[PDB]
Amino acid sequence: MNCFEMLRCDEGLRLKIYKDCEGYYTIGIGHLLTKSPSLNAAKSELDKAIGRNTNGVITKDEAEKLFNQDVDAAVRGILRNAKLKPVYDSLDAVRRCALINMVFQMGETGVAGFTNSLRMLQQKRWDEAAVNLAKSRWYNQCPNRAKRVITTFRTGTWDAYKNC
Repeated sequence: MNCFEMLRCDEGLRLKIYKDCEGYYTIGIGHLLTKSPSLNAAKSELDKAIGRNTNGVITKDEAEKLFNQDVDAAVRGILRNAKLKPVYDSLDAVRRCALINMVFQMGETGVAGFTNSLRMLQQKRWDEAAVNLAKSRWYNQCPNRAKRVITTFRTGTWDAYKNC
């Protein structure tokens, strides 16, 4: 399993606009369209992002395209963030995927705010990190997904995605 697979397992795939666990209009494989509460805005965003009049629906390849760009964008923000880069560099392959997962979902600035967890991960205090992450709002809003991501940081295995 790799980072992409991990992501695909958590985000799934939708060809029509829907709202994630965060309550935002999203499409394809975890593609955030807008933080705005208006469908019209998301619709606009969609077309803009696509380059054509989608009228609310996209194609599977279109999704795939957005996804590659979104993953690239997650890796890019980590690498450039002074709070994330060192964490990232210090983790093993599987745990790096969990960090990308968080970034992809919440953004560079969101993750960058989990100061203590970040430190704990970097110091290999896996159980401490886990407890800490579970205290967030993120966990209350997207518990299934968050548990999965958390188990990964705690164990460093793919156990949570084994049935995917």
